[PDB]
Amino acid sequence: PNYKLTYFNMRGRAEIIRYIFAYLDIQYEDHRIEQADWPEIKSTLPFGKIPILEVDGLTLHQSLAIARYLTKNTDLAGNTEMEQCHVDAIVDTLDDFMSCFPWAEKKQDVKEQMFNELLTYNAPHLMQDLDTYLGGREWLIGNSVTWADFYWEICSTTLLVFKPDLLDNHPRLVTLRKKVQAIPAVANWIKRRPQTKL
Amino acid sequence: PNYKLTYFNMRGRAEIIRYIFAYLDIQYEDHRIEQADWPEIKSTLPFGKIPILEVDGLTLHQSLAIARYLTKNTDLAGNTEMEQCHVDAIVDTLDDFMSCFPWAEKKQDVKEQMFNELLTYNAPHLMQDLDTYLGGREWLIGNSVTWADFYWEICSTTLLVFKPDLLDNHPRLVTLRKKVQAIPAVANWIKRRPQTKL
Ligand SMILES: N[C@@H](CCC(=O)N[C@@H](CS)C(=O)NCC(=O)O)C(=O)O
Ligand SMILES: N[C@@H](CCC(=O)N[C@@H](CS)C(=O)NCC(=O)O)C(=O)O
Ligand SMILES: O=[N+]([O-])c1ccc(-c2cc[nH]n2)cc1
Repeated sequence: PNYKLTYFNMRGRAEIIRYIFAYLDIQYEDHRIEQADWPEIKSTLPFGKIPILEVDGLTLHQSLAIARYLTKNTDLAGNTEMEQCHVDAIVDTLDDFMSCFPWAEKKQDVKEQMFNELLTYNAPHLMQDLDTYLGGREWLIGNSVTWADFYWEICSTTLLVFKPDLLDNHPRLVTLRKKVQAIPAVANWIKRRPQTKL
Repeated sequence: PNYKLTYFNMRGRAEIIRYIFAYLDIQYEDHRIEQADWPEIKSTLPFGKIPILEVDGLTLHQSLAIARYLTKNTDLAGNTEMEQCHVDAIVDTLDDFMSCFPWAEKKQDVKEQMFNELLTYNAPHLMQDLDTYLGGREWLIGNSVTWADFYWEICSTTLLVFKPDLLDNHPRLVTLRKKVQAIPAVANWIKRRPQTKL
């Protein structure tokens, strides 16, 4: 199929889709827009938000809805309906936390203060929950990589930009990040992707 | 399997799971806890949030992850891979909006203000988006009911508690709620369920 991904020049909410395409060896057009192109694109969209994915001309929206759709019938989704449930739940837990951050806050001091509170209290709590959920296992769910591990690596990459020592007491979570990054298709993608802060 | 759902005594985030059990005619224990006993149960949970669904000796978490699991390979899932994506995307759009509400805000004045703002300034646009998206179809996705229709009915019910006039300019959206409420299994549940505000 002919896939076209639209988002800003940023990892952000589209990166999970980008990892999935890379891993599954699926070709797509990685369309990145500048704000000036947005108002016009936005007006054409039923829900006015990005990312969107156009599949043979038909437009899909909601990044995680799209990610799940792409992993359909692949090992990345989870090996059973039960494992798929754990995969979806871990993804949701991570998304719930990332949504706490005031990404669009215009008062720089308020943004800094909120980021700091979230990274001092909430983040370490979640890291301990994640660390114990993973235990000494290889991947978050089951015995092979799933898009939940991808989402962990992606979310943590963003959190580390703001609190570099966040995983300093969580070597098992660091090890999970390294295992995802070392998957050849992922390693390749990380090397060639546009470099952006977020 | 033996199902035990744990949540507060309210529709809230567990209601979608309750409609799914009803529709699929699956018996389950509808466990509802009092606030005072929550801190104790929270301490034993891998991620400290509810609802949770215990299936056999397994605990599951994240309401939508559970809803997705229970509807997989049932007539409540989309009819094609792409329809499944649209089902997930409409649910996520509704969820994104409902999760913006500060349900756990202890400062009453701050809470009411945020509620009023979201209901007055944001809710009408979501209604516009959903109305346009539905167009003239019978259901949100495809030619038959999906759990996205259930979620729409559930979310709108709560929104109408706070803003009764929300659907005055959207008869097609009122018609959809009525269609969902007309489904025998759903009608039966709406009639017999504990009648709570939220
Ligand atoms: N949960 C949705 C969120 C969509 C969303 O909030 N997108 C943002 C960009 S990260 C957006 O388009 N907001 C700016 C705007 O629409 O004007 C998803 O993952 O796709
Ligand atoms: N995204 C999660 C949200 C779960 C959630 O935030 N539940 C609330 C109750 S509505 C909760 O457990 N909060 C009480 C607490 O965290 O102490 C889901 O859909 O299940
Ligand atoms: O009254 N509540 O406490 C409450 C909490 C959450 C929701 C919710 C979140 C996403 N969908 N529905 C609805 C009601």
